[PDB]
Amino acid sequence: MATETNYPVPYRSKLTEPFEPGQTLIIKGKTAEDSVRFTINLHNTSADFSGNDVPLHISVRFDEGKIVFNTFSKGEWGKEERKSNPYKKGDDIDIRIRAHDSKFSISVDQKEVKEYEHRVPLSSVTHFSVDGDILITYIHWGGKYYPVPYESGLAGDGLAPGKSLLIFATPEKKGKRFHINLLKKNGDIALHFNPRFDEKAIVRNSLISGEWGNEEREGKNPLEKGIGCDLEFRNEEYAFQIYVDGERFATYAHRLDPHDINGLQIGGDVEVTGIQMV
Repeated sequence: MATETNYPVPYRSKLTEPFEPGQTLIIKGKTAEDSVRFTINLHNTSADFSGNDVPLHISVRFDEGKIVFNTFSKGEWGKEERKSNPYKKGDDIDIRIRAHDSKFSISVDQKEVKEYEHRVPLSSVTHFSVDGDILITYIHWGGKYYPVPYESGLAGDGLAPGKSLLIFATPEKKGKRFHINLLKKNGDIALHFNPRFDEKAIVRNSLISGEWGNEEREGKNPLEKGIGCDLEFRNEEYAFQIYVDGERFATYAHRLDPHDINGLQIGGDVEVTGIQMV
């Protein structure tokens, strides 16, 4: 009888619109030493049909040590496709499903481990459910195919104090570095976040009147080439709180007045899959 606070299993959710290419479904949670398996299903039937048509069925098994993928259509399960389960009976799981026009790309712990070709229409995916021996801690879907270099304004309030900008990205396998700029109307950059793999460091700096300031670097640099990451920039009272994959990576004293930060740029050797302002 886990706390209904988190996502109670069985967890049944309905998408706003059908799952589109470029969108990602993220499922995070915890398992116990007694968990045998849990499932993730991309369902159909807006009329709520528990087990009607299932474009993609994911079964991670600690008893079999494998992750199973299959499709249910025309009232029948099809042929299974298997992959090794980086298992870990007990401890956190991070599974992400990204839709593309010819298949689903599934990543475990932000590492691409499976390409599942569509067998039935992706557009039939109108729901998703999670069940089994798992304690769901986080679920989220969205994103799109973001072109990089990327550049856009931020809604209206922009990244104002008390708000946080979440960016899901994947540094390129053969990339050297990439950057993210949080700018102001005149072109000044309140925050330049520049992961440089060749320097094994993440450079943070500000561009004021065309002149770069003092470089703040050195730190864990928890990023890895080819491995997806969750970047979060929380604009607080005295400084930006920079989170990387759940943990605070650094703090950056405001050098420019917060407020009016409504410019965003992303460049370098990186793939961007999600951007949300909370």
